[PDB]
Amino acid sequence: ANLKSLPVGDKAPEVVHMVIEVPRGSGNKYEYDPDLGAIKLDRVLPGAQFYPGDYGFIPSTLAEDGDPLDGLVLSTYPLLPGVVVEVRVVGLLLMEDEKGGDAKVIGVVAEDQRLDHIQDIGDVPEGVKQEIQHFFETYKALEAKKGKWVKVTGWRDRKAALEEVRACIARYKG
Amino acid sequence: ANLKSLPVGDKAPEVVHMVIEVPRGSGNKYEYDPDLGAIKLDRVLPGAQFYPGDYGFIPSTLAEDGDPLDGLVLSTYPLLPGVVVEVRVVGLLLMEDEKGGDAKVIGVVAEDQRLDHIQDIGDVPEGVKQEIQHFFETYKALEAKKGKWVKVTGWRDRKAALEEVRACIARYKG
Amino acid sequence: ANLKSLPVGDKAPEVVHMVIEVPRGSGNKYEYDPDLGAIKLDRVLPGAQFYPGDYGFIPSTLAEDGDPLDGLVLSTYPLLPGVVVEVRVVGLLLMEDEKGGDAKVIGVVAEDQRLDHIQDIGDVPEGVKQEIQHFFETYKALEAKKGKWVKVTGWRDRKAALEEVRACIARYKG
Amino acid sequence: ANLKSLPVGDKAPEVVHMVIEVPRGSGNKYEYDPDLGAIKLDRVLPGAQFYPGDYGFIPSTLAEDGDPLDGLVLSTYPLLPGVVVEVRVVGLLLMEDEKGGDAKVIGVVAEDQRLDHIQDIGDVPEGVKQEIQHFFETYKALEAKKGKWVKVTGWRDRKAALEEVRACIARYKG
Amino acid sequence: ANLKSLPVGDKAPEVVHMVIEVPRGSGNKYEYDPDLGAIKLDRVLPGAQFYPGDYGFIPSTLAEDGDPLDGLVLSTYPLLPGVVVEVRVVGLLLMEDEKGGDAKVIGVVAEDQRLDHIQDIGDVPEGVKQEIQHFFETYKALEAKKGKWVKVTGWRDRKAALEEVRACIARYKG
Amino acid sequence: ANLKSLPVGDKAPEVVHMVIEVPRGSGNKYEYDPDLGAIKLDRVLPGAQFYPGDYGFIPSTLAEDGDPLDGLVLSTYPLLPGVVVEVRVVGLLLMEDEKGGDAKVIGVVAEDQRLDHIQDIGDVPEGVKQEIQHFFETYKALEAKKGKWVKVTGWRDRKAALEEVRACIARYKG
Repeated sequence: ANLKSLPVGDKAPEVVHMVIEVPRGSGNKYEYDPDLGAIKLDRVLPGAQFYPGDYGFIPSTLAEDGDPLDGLVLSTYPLLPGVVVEVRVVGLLLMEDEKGGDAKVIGVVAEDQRLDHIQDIGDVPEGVKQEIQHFFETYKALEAKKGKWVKVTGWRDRKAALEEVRACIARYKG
Repeated sequence: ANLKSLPVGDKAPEVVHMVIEVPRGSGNKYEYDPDLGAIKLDRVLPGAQFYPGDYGFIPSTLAEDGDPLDGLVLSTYPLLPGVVVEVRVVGLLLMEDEKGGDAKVIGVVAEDQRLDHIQDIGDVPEGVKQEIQHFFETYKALEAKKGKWVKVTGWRDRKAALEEVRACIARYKG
Repeated sequence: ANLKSLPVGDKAPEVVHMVIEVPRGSGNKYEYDPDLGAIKLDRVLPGAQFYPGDYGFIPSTLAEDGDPLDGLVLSTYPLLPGVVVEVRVVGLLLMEDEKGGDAKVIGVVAEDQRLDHIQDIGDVPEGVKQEIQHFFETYKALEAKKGKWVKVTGWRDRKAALEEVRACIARYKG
Repeated sequence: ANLKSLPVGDKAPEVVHMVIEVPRGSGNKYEYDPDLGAIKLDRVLPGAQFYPGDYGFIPSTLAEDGDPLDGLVLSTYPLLPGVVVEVRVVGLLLMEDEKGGDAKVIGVVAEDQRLDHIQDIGDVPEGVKQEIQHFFETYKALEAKKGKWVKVTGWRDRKAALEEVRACIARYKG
Repeated sequence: ANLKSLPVGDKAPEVVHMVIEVPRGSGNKYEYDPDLGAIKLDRVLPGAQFYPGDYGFIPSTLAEDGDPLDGLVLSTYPLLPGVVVEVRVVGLLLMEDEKGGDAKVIGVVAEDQRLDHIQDIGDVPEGVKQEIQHFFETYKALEAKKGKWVKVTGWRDRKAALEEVRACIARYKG
Repeated sequence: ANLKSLPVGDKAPEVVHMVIEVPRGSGNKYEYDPDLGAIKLDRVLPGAQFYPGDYGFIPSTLAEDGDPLDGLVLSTYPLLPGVVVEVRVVGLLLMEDEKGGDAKVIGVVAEDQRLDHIQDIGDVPEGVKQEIQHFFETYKALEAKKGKWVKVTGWRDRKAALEEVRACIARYKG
């Protein structure tokens, strides 16, 4: 259709719809292209790395950067590009990249009983939070000479995330 | 498009079109959502299980339960969500679930020479039929407290299946 | 949408858009069906084989055989059916099949730094070129009794490929 | 060598050596055979299931049943049959099987920072504990007619587990 | 230990021990090396192929070619190099290779209920037998210039296979 | 046996024996333990990374650090822990780690026709060399607080590597 304009979901902002672009464990950086109306390969990560969780965007949201709000989902099994999943929001990852400031939503697959226990950011084990941060700090390292860069600023809890979700939802309506 | 309304196929009812929702070997229960027009994750199975064959529905059919007729396909290699495959009908799996009675079609990938020998239900090895039944009898066991349940009634041959296919085809035209 | 009519790309003919039908390493021969508007399974290869690279077609091109121009991509990680990737053209594989003459484009994922060194056909290692040829010469061997056949004629360099790309692009406009 | 007689480890009983027999996610039930001195396939699970964690035994221990003490490990990535890993003991799974009473040790890979947070049984999410229990209650269901059976009695904490580890260690020395 | 001298098994010749060298689905041609006492990589198949079933040898047997008797096993899930599995003998594959005449045993994993129905060669579906034959006729095709070759002579039933098993068992005792 | 004392091979130093410890694509850092005589898990890498090639050691060699000479192999398909493979030496990776100076051998699977073209370090594509270096510079980043560190010094050609191989071979004899 036009995945970027799917409804954000009825349980929003606590539980939102997310379009998965990159499965967890993948080094193939895919993206949904509204113009082509299909998933395109943006690039293959240059280092021996993979996304630490499933990556996608929240449909019908607009970040301050003009794109929908992005997020990383903790899943039991990696998802596939282009599928829609209800995600429970538990936190934010703040970072500064080439382009500017940025905040990514941290969520868990809402319909997986194995994760019912992750309700706030303090619930994501720190071994996992360190893996995520280290990913974002090195994954664009081989693309420096291409002017890409990233710095991780810090983490925020479920209350802060919901406020950002709400604001990107409003902004999209505008 | 709208996968639920694709043509059932020219060789129907003997050979029908099927939209695959869940690959064999997957614990990610996906479903096609006509309203969203995309594959959505309905849920992750709570137990350490996986679909014993590829699961999907027959487009342009309507079961007595108001949904298209569902079915399980025996394949050499697991398929992917959202692909269309011609399936040869060889039997029925009768079951009673929370909601009510139900019959699933048992089929084989029509264009795979390794399976040309499976022509009727008596051709599906019983080690395989037991695996299928045991799947449907335990997979919703951890979702009891959520009011889900299932009981397997029995198996039917290719003649019975064709009659149900024909009837759900008619009913869809209505 | 209609993947066959997506734009061929701005960097064409040197760098073109390709719709992936079969991932590298797959024995599931998928194809995009414009009529159904979905990926369908054409068949499962009968032998214990898999595509030596990702297979798909160039959108908005028309070969002399009336279909878009087909091609094989060298990738670091197998792609998925239905995704669009920018491919750098480095050569041609000429062959004669049941139906007739045929030329397939040989390309590399354009946005993968691990492959930046493959710029012409002479850059594809010959151990790899032999694997490709042997694939096309035996993969339809079990489908002879079904009147399918193939013979590999030879390889052509990036200059020849570009000329064919350009010609199938023109022809599509017609 | 003789994996059953490897040292239990210096940090025992808190951290013990474990010989992995079945990787997590596997349906191939392997076992180490001291007599043959190799990993043998005991059987393929009859249902569409897989071990919910890596399964193996503690070397140089003897349970009341005459075999070494068995255990299930929570890992980030499945292990391989025959490798030795240091496992941190956090709990016990009590069960009754055909043969008799039984207690399995629940542990986590000791050298994986992503799991440093699992220190006692109350730390294993209950969605995970339910998956484990349901596995042991249904996995031998298709082997009933072969006189196999299992009932899960309950869970015990790290203090109880250590006591059993210590006792099977002593008993082995005997 | 010395896998080549493990016991052939108590249920021999009907059910024999087999040391798996190459998992089904693998292109890595491993072999057990008695001299090194370890699994070594003999070579990577040059074509885009994989073993159609798990390959290994029967311990304590000696073929007319001076090596133990080789065989191909039909399994539900690929096995791993160096594991021992009880295999039920159902047939023979006769072939002529560079070196000479040769007969491979065709078997099924004995302890997998999904295969209990394969009791003689006539039970291996012909789509499967064609895949096996085509494998052996093309897999050494890229190694011709290295003087390797193979021709498949025909298939034999469980009675013929047992006779060969018995004879290679006797011969080993010698 | 004792993998550390296997023969280095007859074609040494040009082609050497290597015991694989970590498959390419793995995050499970295994090691052969002579004392236990088995493969043990040393640790799970803390970041979302994997070895860029298969890692192991050359048997019957002794580096200046008292351990056998280590190396990274370029393979078509990842290998398994504990298998022996003949590796063709094409270069050296010099680095400084916590402990001290270090040089790793860079090799290719000798019996894989797809790699026959990699004969010297200048033949390893630079997209690949950058991936390797970036791996070694970040993989121990989350283990800093554990006093681990690494710096990559540079690369050396096949002539330099052979000299180091020869020297570690001599030293082992001592």
